[PDB]
Amino acid sequence: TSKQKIHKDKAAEPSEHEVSVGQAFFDLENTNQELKSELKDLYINSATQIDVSGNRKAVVIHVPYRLRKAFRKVHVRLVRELEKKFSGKDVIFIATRRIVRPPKRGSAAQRPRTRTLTSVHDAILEDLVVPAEIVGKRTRYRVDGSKIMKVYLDPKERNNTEYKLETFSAVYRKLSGKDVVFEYPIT
RNA sequence: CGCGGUAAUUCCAGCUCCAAUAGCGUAAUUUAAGUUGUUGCAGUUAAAAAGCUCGUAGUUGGACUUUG
Ligand SMILES: [K+]
Ligand SMILES: [Mg+2]
Ligand SMILES: [Mg+2]
Ligand SMILES: [Mg+2]
Ligand SMILES: [Mg+2]
Ligand SMILES: [Mg+2]
Ligand SMILES: [Mg+2]
Ligand SMILES: [Mg+2]
Repeated sequence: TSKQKIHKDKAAEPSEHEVSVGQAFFDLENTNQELKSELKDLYINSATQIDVSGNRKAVVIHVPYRLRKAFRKVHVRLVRELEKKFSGKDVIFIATRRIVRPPKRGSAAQRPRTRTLTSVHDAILEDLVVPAEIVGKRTRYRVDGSKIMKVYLDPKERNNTEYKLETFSAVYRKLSGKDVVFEYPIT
């Protein structure tokens, strides 16, 4: 039944790491009374490790879009329970989204704006900094040719994200390929 | 543009000198003309903003969708 917590696209076989994440997810469903009720409906569809720095790993778990709103209500508590099981790792939930390529020249086919690459990358960035809310964005175009984005986070949720700023920057570059640094505006 | 009204560098002549030269002078059009201006002109007082507003055609129209 631990494989009923994973629905990989195309009914593909979960890898050796997804089963560990799924198996760890099943345990919290029954062991933790607080999360008993909520975790029943929730399920994931992928999971991967990303190296951050200093032999540190980050568990990036993708979630069905329809369930992206249910995880938020139990995001703060669930991450605490999964991080202890996955010692020395940070858990990040990102809803799955499709990126439809722009139509060719003179094509009648339409494309919803949410399926655009820019709209998806911005949406991934918002799901990456949960529970922190973005309050500003800056993009600096360096003379050499590279560009770096600076994201301002609400200082209210600073205790739950101050230690993850390195994981956010590393996780976002692999999913988007863009440099990002997070900062808290003075208040 | 001006010269000539009794001491004319300007007219009529001689001399001398100058330019082009087997050629040179005189009587539509291009250049000069950014004096027709697309490149590229003007409109306070020199020529030139309609007394004022609406308004169709015309002309002109913010940003955003695949990057790395
Ligand atoms: K010119
Ligand atoms: Mg005489
Ligand atoms: Mg003369
Ligand atoms: Mg004229
Ligand atoms: Mg003029
Ligand atoms: Mg007058
Ligand atoms: Mg006048
Ligand atoms: Mg436009």
